[PDB]
Amino acid sequence: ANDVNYSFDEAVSMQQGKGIVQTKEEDGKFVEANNNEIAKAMTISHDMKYMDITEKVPMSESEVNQLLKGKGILENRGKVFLEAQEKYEVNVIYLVSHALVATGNGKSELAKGIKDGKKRYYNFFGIGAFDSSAVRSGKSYAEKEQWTSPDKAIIGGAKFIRNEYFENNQLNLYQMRWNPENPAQHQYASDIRWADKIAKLMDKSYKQFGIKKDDIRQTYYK
Ligand SMILES: CC(=O)N[C@@H]1[C@@H](O[C@H](C)C(=O)O)[C@H](O[C@@H]2O[C@H](CO)[C@@H](O)[C@H](O)[C@H]2NC(C)=O)[C@@H](CO)O[C@H]1O
Ligand SMILES: [Cl-]
Ligand SMILES: [Cl-]
Ligand SMILES: [Cl-]
Ligand SMILES: [Cl-]
Ligand SMILES: [Cl-]
Ligand SMILES: [Cl-]
Ligand SMILES: [Cl-]
Ligand SMILES: [Cl-]
Ligand SMILES: [Cl-]
Ligand SMILES: [Cl-]
Ligand SMILES: [Cl-]
Ligand SMILES: [Cl-]
Ligand SMILES: [Cl-]
Ligand SMILES: [Cl-]
Repeated sequence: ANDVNYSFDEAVSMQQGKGIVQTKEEDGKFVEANNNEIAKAMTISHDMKYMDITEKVPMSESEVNQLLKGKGILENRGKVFLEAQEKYEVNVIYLVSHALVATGNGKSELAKGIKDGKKRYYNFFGIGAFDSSAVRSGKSYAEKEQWTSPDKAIIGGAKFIRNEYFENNQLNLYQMRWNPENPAQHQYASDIRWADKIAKLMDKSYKQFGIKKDDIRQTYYK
């Protein structure tokens, strides 16, 4: 179980490698992050981003629906978020928080899906290519997996996170974002503050319901 493979400096050089997309929000839009910004963002500073999200939390449907109140297309879908938690062993507070970041609090125009013929495809976790061209050409994960409803996008997103990240030993946000076992490969997002945004919402929800934190991992680099 020895997944500590690289020094921090080695990992930084890899994250700064040729063509690797690393972005930051500036003047209201996303721009490429510079080398210093990338390095700063990946620095370990001790802690929601380091918490194991493969452990479930005791949240009832009513509690999850409280989190989802006023969240657009996600409102009143707490039953299904909990279906996903139990089927796939995925922390439901994490799952909600991720969906809220990825969909603009459930209110973005993209969160309402992409039409293709008689069907509409939904994607609430930023998974794969998700625009009209990718849906038309058929080179969209959401279309491939037939996420033809919001509920199917909630379940399927969870299934994807479990099967592709959690089963790959990327068990916390930091690992999902920066894959320290194999730096610069298989990273969930280009936004250098992706983990911080999800972690902030998670912490608020933990403190709202009095939830206890699961295991926090400290060490990633030689
Ligand atoms: C969840 C997702 O789709 N995230 C995008 C991410 O893809 C990850 C790795 C995934 O499919 O789970 C994507 O990362 C690149 O993906 C291409 C394959 O499409 C790879 O060839 C690259 O090596 C990946 N790069 C890294 C650094 O992992 C990124 C690209 O910016 O976008 C994420 O939204
Ligand atoms: Cl480059
Ligand atoms: Cl990339
Ligand atoms: Cl309930
Ligand atoms: Cl929008
Ligand atoms: Cl995302
Ligand atoms: Cl895709
Ligand atoms: Cl992609
Ligand atoms: Cl639905
Ligand atoms: Cl990759
Ligand atoms: Cl990997
Ligand atoms: Cl981070
Ligand atoms: Cl506090
Ligand atoms: Cl608890
Ligand atoms: Cl470390």
